[PDB]
Amino acid sequence: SRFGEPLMIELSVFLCLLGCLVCSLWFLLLLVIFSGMLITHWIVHVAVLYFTHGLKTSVEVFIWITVVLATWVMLIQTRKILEFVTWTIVTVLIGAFLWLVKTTLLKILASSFHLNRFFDRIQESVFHHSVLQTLAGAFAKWVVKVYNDQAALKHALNDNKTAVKQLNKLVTAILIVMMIVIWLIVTGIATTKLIVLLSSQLVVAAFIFGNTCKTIFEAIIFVFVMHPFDVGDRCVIDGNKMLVEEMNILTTVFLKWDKEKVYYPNSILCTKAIGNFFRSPDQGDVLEFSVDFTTPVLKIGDLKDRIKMYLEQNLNFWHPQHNMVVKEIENVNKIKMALFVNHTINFQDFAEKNRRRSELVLELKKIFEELDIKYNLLPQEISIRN
Ligand SMILES: CCCCCCCCCCCCCCCC(=O)O
Repeated sequence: SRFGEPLMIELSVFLCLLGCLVCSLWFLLLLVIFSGMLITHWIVHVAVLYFTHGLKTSVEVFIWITVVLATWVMLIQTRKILEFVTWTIVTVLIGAFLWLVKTTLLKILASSFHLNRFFDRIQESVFHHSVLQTLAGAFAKWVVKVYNDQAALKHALNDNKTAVKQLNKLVTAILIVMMIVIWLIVTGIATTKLIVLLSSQLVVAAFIFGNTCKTIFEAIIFVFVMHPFDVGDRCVIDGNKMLVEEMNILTTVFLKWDKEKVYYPNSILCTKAIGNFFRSPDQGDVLEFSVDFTTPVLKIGDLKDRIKMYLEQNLNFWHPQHNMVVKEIENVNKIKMALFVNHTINFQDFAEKNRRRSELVLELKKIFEELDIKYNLLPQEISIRN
């Protein structure tokens, strides 16, 4: 596991000049320009940071084609051949448009997923590594924590890139297919019988792949929009405290307290209430106990006072705020009580939580012995027959 483990190449400038040289008069000059008009788009782009760098090339294609179609329209059985060509160009532009849309949406999703959530953890990681580099020119525990946190960020970053690439493949594939169909029908190539068969194929597919498409969509919303947890977070699902090992579109992989690896479908996880200790504020806890009904109220008062002193001597573990609650009188034999305390940590480090609680439980033991707090069973009257 990742967590829990024990020459032509640069001839474009020249090519562009050669293309310009192609005409100096007349009507076909725009058509000729199209052959190397990409250079013009590149220059326009130069003339025109995450989105900018990632999208400029998609924009260039879109506008490039737009111009080619516009000049084509204004340029002019060759009669039917040209109708065909015109529509082919239109289809190509539609394709580029959709391409641009697709790219944009994935860039938004991919970026906002992390940029608006853990920017600050990245900066903390950089800081500590700068410090380690400087130092090189409980210390060891600190050093290990710094490396483990960096690894966690690397894993989150890689899983996001992977998930986005998977989305990219699904969308690209459907986009390509629909563009083929669009081309065939707008150009007039497909005939009536072909339209009928394509129509049927789509309808049938709509049923077959219906649940699949819905499931993927819901999984995307769960993972990227709701985002109840990240990689490495300790989460609670139906009472199971589990560490998130990996996130994917269809599944989330978790490690149980005993490090069993669990594959948990997102289509199910989407309907559950999910806890997240990593994202929690300092967490609290409870120690329940019972005392005899005859315990003097003064000993109850001494118990409260002794507990307060303990907690105040250990402020690295406990917040000063606590409550002692008397809850119930059972028969006239038992008083049920509970101690409510506040930890100075959240429970991402579960073992540390238990160690601190364990000491508090032993302190309670000690206080009861010193104050002579006891619990007795009710007496039983016996009658003897011979
Ligand atoms: C149902 C159509 C495909 C869905 C999109 C591609 C896969 C999305 C990611 C899900 C996890 C599959 C890849 C990891 C498999 C493994 O554990 O080796």
